[PDB]
Amino acid sequence: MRRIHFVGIGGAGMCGIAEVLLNLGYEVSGSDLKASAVTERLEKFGAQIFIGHQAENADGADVLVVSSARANPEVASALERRIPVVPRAEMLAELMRYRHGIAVAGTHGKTTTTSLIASVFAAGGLDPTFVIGGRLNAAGTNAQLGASRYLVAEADESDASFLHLQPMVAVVTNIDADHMATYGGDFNKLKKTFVEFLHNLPFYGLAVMCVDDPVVREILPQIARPTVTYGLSEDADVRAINIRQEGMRTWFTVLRPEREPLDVSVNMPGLHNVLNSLATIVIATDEGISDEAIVQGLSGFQG
Amino acid sequence: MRRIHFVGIGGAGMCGIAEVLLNLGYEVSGSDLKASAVTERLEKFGAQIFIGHQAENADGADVLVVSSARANPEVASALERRIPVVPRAEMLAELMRYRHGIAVAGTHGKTTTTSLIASVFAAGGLDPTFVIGGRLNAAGTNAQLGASRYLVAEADESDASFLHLQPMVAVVTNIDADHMATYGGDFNKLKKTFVEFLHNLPFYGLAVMCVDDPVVREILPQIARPTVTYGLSEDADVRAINIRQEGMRTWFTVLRPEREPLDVSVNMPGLHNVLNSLATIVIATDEGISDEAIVQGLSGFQG
Amino acid sequence: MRRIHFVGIGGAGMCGIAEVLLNLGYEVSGSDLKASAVTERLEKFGAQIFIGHQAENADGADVLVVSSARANPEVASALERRIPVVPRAEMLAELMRYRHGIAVAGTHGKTTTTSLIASVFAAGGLDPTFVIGGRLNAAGTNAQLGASRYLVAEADESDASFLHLQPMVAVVTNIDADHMATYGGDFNKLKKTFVEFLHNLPFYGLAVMCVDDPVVREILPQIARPTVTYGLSEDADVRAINIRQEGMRTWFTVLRPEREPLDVSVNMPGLHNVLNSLATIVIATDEGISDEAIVQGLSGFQG
Amino acid sequence: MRRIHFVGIGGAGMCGIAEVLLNLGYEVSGSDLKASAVTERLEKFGAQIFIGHQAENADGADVLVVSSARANPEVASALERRIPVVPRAEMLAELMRYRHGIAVAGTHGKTTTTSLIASVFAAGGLDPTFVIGGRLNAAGTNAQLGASRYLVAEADESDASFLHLQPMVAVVTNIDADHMATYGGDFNKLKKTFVEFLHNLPFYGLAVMCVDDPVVREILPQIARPTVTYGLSEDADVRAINIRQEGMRTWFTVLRPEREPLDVSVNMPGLHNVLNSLATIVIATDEGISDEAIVQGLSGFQG
Ligand SMILES: Cn1nc(Nc2nc(N[C@@H](COC(=O)NCCN)c3ccccc3)nc3[nH]ncc23)cc1C(C)(C)C
Ligand SMILES: Cn1nc(Nc2nc(N[C@@H](COC(=O)NCCN)c3ccccc3)nc3[nH]ncc23)cc1C(C)(C)C
Ligand SMILES: Cn1nc(Nc2nc(N[C@@H](COC(=O)NCCN)c3ccccc3)nc3[nH]ncc23)cc1C(C)(C)C
Ligand SMILES: Cn1nc(Nc2nc(N[C@@H](COC(=O)NCCN)c3ccccc3)nc3[nH]ncc23)cc1C(C)(C)C
Repeated sequence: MRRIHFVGIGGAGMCGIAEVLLNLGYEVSGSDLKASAVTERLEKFGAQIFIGHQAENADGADVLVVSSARANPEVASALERRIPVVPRAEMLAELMRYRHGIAVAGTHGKTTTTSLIASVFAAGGLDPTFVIGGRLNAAGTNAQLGASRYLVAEADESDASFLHLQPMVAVVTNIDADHMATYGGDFNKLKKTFVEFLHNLPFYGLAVMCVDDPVVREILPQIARPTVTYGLSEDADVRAINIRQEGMRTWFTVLRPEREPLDVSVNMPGLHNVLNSLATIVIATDEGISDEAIVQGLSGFQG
Repeated sequence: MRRIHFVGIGGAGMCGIAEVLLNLGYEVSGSDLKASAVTERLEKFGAQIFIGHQAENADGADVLVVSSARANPEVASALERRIPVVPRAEMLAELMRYRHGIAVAGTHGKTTTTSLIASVFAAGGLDPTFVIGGRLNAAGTNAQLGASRYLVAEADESDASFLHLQPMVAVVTNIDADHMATYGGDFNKLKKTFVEFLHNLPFYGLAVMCVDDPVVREILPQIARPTVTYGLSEDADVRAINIRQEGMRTWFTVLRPEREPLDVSVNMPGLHNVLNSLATIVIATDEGISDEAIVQGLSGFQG
Repeated sequence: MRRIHFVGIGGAGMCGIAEVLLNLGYEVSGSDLKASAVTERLEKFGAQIFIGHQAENADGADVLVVSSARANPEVASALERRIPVVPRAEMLAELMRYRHGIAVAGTHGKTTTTSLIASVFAAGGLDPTFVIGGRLNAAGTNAQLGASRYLVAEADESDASFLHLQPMVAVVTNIDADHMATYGGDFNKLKKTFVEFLHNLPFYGLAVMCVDDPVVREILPQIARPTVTYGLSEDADVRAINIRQEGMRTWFTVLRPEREPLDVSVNMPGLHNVLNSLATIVIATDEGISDEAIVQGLSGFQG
Repeated sequence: MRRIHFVGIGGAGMCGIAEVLLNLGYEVSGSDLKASAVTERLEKFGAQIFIGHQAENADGADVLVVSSARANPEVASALERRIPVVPRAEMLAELMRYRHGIAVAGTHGKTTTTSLIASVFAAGGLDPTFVIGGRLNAAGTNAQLGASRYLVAEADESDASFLHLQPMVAVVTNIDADHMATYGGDFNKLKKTFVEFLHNLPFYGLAVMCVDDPVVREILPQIARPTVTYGLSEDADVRAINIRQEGMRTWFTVLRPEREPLDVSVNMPGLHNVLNSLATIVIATDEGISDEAIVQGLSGFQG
């Protein structure tokens, strides 16, 4: 397959995916009801844009991507012609197969942790593409989305594509019951899904686990993958101690195996943001990012 | 992770995996009770071999691989130091991430279809590594296992690693009830697992589906991946007609989209071996392999 | 080789090379007489910085890079231990082996053509790294130098590394006599060097030749590589017609094989800048860049 | 460029090159006066074969390869259409760009040293493709030529493509005056060409230098590339001592930096074959090949 066709390519969750696929070297086409600066930018980058929906817009497409949600003549034409029609969320999840993917999973804290990771990686000069709220970003980037080696993405356990993400590194911030309905209303089935998620890591991958959560601590011995734990717990690999405040800024000292203690600060209050920073610190440490870029990335994040 | 340690590296299912990891560039060590030509070959290829089991043999290992079978001192030492221990079957499934993987799934016909695929690819000069019965082979190869771009492997729905295979192409020969116990004794759960398996294909991947099976035909509209169907069914993409016998040899004409009809023969009787050949023909055609190599591989496979 | 050591890493021509090697994944160290924001940025990205020159700074280095120009104790230590010491210009030329290299050669017009190419590639979202005056740039980049797939570099026939560049695409704007002394004061030897330079392209490479120059036209039949010619000559593949001025802006229509005529403008006068733009248009066209990015890149270049 | 057309593809020096290009994924066509088993094998592997020479055989070709030397209508058609026509030897030299290239240079000993290297790499399971006498081989291979990661080739200083080889590792066995005519009949110009040859290595490359030759010893300080020296000289990095005979077999002890002494034997007499063996040992050691494979590769080479 070489040509991907987006139905509604100007949508806020669609244009970013099309831009990465252009960056990856694919032929990209898309239709929309109105030309916009979004479709003009995509066209400048090589996308073929159709205004209006008609069956012929899907001619030649190898796969269709359709908006979160079917009588549409492009879709109907693709089905009758046995062209696969994939939902937006699946194509988004698939982008991780082309990059060094960092999946930020857990029921709470994904958005902040993803942003903190992006901020530290940016401070180290790596310009990562990142996914928050289903939207691809690259902060102040001067390039097509997806240009960086790194893709940092929220992994939502309620998303149909959860068990199809192929990350190199995965965080589990915590395991709550918000999305029990996704798994038959059974919290134990939800827990097993996190184990299966972590087993999509390759044996050389890394699982970053918050052991302050008793549910994470419970599934920890089932993860037959390399693991680094973090939290305030005395037995966490990467720990925060001596937590203090100076204004709206929280300071703490981070302990890491075989490293000197490092003082960091973060511009947001609450232990949950200390934990989000610890997760970030584990990932940046494992990736080899300097202490200065870590301090700069955490300290400069607004919110 | 860089050093993989095999406990019982001389085993028939272990030595092949160790050889591929050596071919992939990893540090490989392994212990065994007896030195043999198998451990000498692994040592010639760069493995570090220990005879006898003692805890120190696992020093420095980043991951342990243990036989489909825990009091062992190397295992106990690895657990105490939080080194992941993965079963033989899981490391085997993981090899597909490094290669152009062809997963031959289905309840019946996996062994023959894999062998025919290997035989056709071999005839085209591609020397594939292939997995039948959990043993890695490359036929008459003059090289380390895994040297080819291609890895062709049986994908068994009863294997715990089934949903962790990451193939480029997947066959489903048929869906039977043999392994219902793996899925709570529920055939409908078993069917859903084949759908989830096919969704591990990337959007550019290929699903090769035998539509003569009513169960395969049922799940076909759920496969949101590129698909080629085969069988004797009049509506299959790739079909066999004019089936005849001349000795113990079965002849038939294969019809393929946008190709002229091609006469082939196979040295085994029964419509099930026609179907095994059709699956092979679909995969070889999609890979660009010549008619000559297809004819030669199929006719030259003994049994 | 894994550790590269720069003697005088803070210099304006050294820091850029060190940053790209960091981006490529190498261990990079460097010494300098004074810490500066340049060395602090390099340290943030993973460089090990030494202040002051002492023999031990070179310990562990696999290669040393020294500034354009031996009594230095780091150099002397490396020579005594048979570590290679490569000049800045050679390490710079070597960066092209890791990227899609575009070598802008010719006696005149290298700086402007390199800048125009970078500007058009930037407009297409490709954020190229480019080398003008021996200095690596990525204009308004949010990343380490070298992050882009593309490296656009002046290729100076007076540089000792000229015949060691390994580009994917090479321009020859013109062949003048400025640097005859490099070649024994013999213009015919200088012409032969341009032929040998173009033969460092791979057979899949591209030579972009300005046939308005009679010297380029002379060596053209000797280039056994894919070639696209440009200029005002009636027989050029890519030509400029209908040249006009409106202010300090020059307008013209570009003819390209199998394309519709395209109107462009450039914010600098003179036929030499029409030619610089034609070279840029040939490279952008062959790389697949849209007409809109070409028009925007050329029109937005100040000077 | 994607389609390469061979004029005389069945010739002994052409078919091997076409097979590697097929293995690399290119479209390959070729013409010849007679069908043979050689053209049938190429056709089985995906080559398009034309019988007879007519201009139309060159249609669609991006480059033509012609045997070791124009009235041919395919050549004339290509020249008239500005399709590059490259000689067999230049395309052969270019294959090294796709592989881990080992260039065996020096006036004497190239054929034996190449065969010994290939023999040792084969014993280590690497099935290398190698070039002796302008012919591509892979010994008893079950695969297309070029399938291995490694390409081992004689580098002849009289070959027009000498300074266009892009090896990762280069041997210089000795520098004699046989080919002074290639270099204006000036031995000093010949010496300088070997220096330029070694500078085509990248800074991470390796030069393997026989310092028993005083000419090699003379140019050694000009090689600003990683270097390992070998020979009987007391100051060589890798040395042979205790040379003895047992039958028609020559035994000696090889000393290597930071390794225990290793006894090896070879089936051919003369110090020149000790030197050919030392060169092989340097390359195999640097590539990480086990002592067992070295001993087996050297001991099993017939002659
Ligand atoms: C923006 N933001 N960022 C967060 N980040 C994390 N929050 C949690 N935990 C939550 C409590 O949630 C559980 O403990 N629920 C599972 C019980 N099995 C929490 C709340 C307060 C203090 C400490 C912990 N742990 C984490 N570890 N690493 C990262 C991380 C949390 C939030 C909001 C709740 C404000 C949305
Ligand atoms: C060695 N070998 N190779 C085989 N190959 C295939 N056998 C089947 N089918 C089985 C019947 O099994 C079902 O149909 N069961 C599922 C019902 N939902 C079958 C049996 C006889 C004739 C036709 C089909 N279909 C296929 N398609 N492509 C490949 C393939 C089969 C076997 C043995 C049974 C001898 C072990
Ligand atoms: C900034 N800038 N940019 C330039 N760009 C190019 N200038 C030339 N030619 C030079 C004349 O130089 C020769 O023709 N000398 C070789 C004779 N064998 C030229 C001068 C005036 C008008 C037209 C051509 N041709 C080219 N082709 N593509 C690009 C290109 C030139 C210059 C300066 C001279 C102002 C430094
Ligand atoms: C098959 N075969 N294999 C060979 N291998 C090597 N032969 C040489 N040397 C040649 C003498 O040649 C010079 O010394 N000429 C340069 C003077 N500046 C030589 C001859 C006899 C004993 C020792 C050295 N040195 C080497 N180093 N590594 C490899 C290597 C040589 C030969 C034949 C001559 C029989 C063709």
